[PDB]
Amino acid sequence: FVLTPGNPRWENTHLTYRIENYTPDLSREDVDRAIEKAFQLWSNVSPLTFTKVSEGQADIMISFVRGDHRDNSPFDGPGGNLAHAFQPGPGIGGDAHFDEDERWTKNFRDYNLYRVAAHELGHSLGLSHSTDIGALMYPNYIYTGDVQLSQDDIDGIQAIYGPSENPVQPSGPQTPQVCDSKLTFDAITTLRGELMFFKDRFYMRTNSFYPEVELNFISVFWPQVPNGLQAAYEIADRDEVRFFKGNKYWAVRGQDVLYGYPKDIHRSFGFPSTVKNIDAAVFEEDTGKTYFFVAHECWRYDEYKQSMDTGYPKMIAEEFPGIGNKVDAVFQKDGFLYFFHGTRQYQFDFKTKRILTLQKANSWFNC
Amino acid sequence: FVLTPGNPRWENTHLTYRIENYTPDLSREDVDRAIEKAFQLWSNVSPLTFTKVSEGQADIMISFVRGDHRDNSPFDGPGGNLAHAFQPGPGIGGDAHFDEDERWTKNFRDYNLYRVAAHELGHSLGLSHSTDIGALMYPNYIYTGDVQLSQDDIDGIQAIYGPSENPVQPSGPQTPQVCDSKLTFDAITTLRGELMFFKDRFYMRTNSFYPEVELNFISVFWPQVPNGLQAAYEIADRDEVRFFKGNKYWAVRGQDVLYGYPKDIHRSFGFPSTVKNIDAAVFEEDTGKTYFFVAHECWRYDEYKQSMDTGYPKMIAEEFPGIGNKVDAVFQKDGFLYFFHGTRQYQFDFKTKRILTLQKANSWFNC
Ligand SMILES: CNC(=O)[C@H](Cc1ccc(OC)cc1)NC(=O)[C@@H](CC(=O)NO)CC(C)C
Ligand SMILES: CNC(=O)[C@H](Cc1ccc(OC)cc1)NC(=O)[C@@H](CC(=O)NO)CC(C)C
Ligand SMILES: [Ca+2]
Ligand SMILES: [Ca+2]
Ligand SMILES: [Ca+2]
Ligand SMILES: [Ca+2]
Ligand SMILES: [Ca+2]
Ligand SMILES: [Ca+2]
Ligand SMILES: [Ca+2]
Ligand SMILES: [Ca+2]
Ligand SMILES: [Zn+2]
Ligand SMILES: [Zn+2]
Ligand SMILES: [Zn+2]
Ligand SMILES: [Zn+2]
Repeated sequence: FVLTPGNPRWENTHLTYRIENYTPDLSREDVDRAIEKAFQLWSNVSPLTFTKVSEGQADIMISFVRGDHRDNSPFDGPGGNLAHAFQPGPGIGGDAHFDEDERWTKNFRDYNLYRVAAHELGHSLGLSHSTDIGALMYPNYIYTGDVQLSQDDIDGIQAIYGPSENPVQPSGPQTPQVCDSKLTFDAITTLRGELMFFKDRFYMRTNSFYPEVELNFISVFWPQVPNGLQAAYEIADRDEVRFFKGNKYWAVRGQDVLYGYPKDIHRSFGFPSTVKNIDAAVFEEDTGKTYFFVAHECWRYDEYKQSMDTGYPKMIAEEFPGIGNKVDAVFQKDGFLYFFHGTRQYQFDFKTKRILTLQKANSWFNC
Repeated sequence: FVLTPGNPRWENTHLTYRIENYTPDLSREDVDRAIEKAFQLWSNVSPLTFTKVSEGQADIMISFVRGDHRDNSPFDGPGGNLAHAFQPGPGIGGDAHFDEDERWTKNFRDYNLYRVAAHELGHSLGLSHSTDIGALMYPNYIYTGDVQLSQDDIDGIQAIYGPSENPVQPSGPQTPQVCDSKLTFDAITTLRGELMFFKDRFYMRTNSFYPEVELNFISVFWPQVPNGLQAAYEIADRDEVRFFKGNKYWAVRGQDVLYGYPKDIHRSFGFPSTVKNIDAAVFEEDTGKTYFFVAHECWRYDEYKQSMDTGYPKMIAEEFPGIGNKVDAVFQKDGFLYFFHGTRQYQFDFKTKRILTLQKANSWFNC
């Protein structure tokens, strides 16, 4: 997070605000909620309260404009520059203007008003752009399926107005820290010569030649793929990748999900009803079998046929010796299998059934 | 169109080019075609030829970069700034760099490489930003479902290199000219207190308080709605709008198309097989009937039931006296019906069945 230079903050924490004019793109009530919801998220985590008015001045005047509207910052027409706001102060301070040449929407479609309103307000309250890719106060429009504050937006505003507003103190999603040594993973698949590490809403891409990891949203990379992946594996020859969440899985062939693919793990793979979700999975390309890890059970699956090999709910402890009782994520690189659990990973030699080395979870991260 | 100051143009019309490096987002061949297709569209309409190479320099070096890459224009990470290029000249002249922090896609999804490559190249060849909303050389990313050159991009490049490359001289879509007095319409529906005029890929919005018309893409406004609409009408009480193309129609309730709606005019409305498409349509809210215009036949349709009123393929000439043999577009405002045909429109009094005044098609356009 970054606080605006000179530290402009509203001297009282309760403010008025007023929607001077409405966009013909949305009904009045729809424009009425994009705004209060935008205001709402800054309240939930600090002591700011807000009263909407319909006459006279208010601290935060909100207008839909376009082109030159006389404030030494004219808009640019359709796209590009969407909106802007002014830091705490009298007159124009706190004011937010949105570009009417934009199609203001109520869904994922280009230029969700709610998404833009939450950005501009953090300004109106004293905040500047965050370098955090997941923060709503990042500088560019990236819509992700909802509009929620990450931990960064929260620390920025509480750094000006202190905490509160849900005295069961609020927590917001923290964007993954690549070199933070307490970092653990949800899933990991090797993917066409690179490694795709998954965590919450984020993917950490690396390996093939990267001067550092690339952090960004799962949803900016792929269409259907959920957040909170549980396992993700790859089948190279079928130029294919699979993702798992709860009892469902999506298969993807380069850039998009295969025909009618969010499907069932129980129907497609043959799992007991007790199997409410999986923990990791790896296509062992030598033997042509995928291993699914469920708590402390390793299932082997004849990929080429769907033949769950003879019974197979086995003890990981007897199958893959020395790694433990559970797995976080696993992949196969250079022939080895990299088994993850917490912050430690084990280099396993599948052929001699013995751990060769123990390394950190972050070793591939150029840290 | 706008030509770059100092008029930088490549002194020979055949150029080499080379893709120094490829994006892991797309296979090599997919990155190979976004580029040649991008180059291709500038060829089709001028005398420029291009040879792709794989070693040594070339006039147009193309690289995927990110951040500071040392040219006094560093990228900004994910979103915002997507790419940039340099005018005709030695060394860096003609060179195009694309931001790798962008998810490079092969479809409508955010940041289609083909769409961006066509923009940057017009630069490499000597062009600057057009104020034409429909031009690929407009300054902001607006993807519309394809990547085609409008008439503006064409006139700009032929203004530097003269015509040719399909000696059946190419033509490209001209963006509607609001006040050009030779302008005619495809369809027109009044829409919640404003008027939506349709033409090709574009909508011209006006009326309720507008200090001029708003020109932009049909596809930036609505999801499913085709280009080349034939008729569009509204049913206010059902807060609903309908669009027509060939033998199909979409119904829309505020911002998106109703459930499973691209449907059949013959199935839904009861039209003879001879009815391959319609010309205009208007919900006459007084009588509760919609009139469909087909060549020189007016059909009346009991909207509240789907009862095509008794036979009804009638003579427009006897139904709506004095307007003619065909209609371009029609709507109902202030009780009157505004009948369009070419560049002239007729104010009709539905109750006295007589034209009150004749005006231009552009009269509502603040021209
Ligand atoms: C898809 N478009 C974008 O992502 C543009 C990129 C851009 C930024 C600035 C600009 O001219 C200064 C031109 C283009 N970003 C914006 O509109 C941001 C403007 C801003 O920071 N408001 O406080 C608002 C977003 C973050 C909600
Ligand atoms: C969704 N994003 C956008 O529309 C941004 C908006 C923007 C522009 C400039 C900028 O910093 C200068 C920051 C943001 N446009 C761009 O990337 C254009 C850059 C350009 O003109 N290349 O020749 C390329 C498009 C037209 C294909
Ligand atoms: Ca103010
Ligand atoms: Ca804009
Ligand atoms: Ca608008
Ligand atoms: Ca897991
Ligand atoms: Ca060059
Ligand atoms: Ca960028
Ligand atoms: Ca990329
Ligand atoms: Ca028509
Ligand atoms: Zn402004
Ligand atoms: Zn901003
Ligand atoms: Zn550059
Ligand atoms: Zn440009």
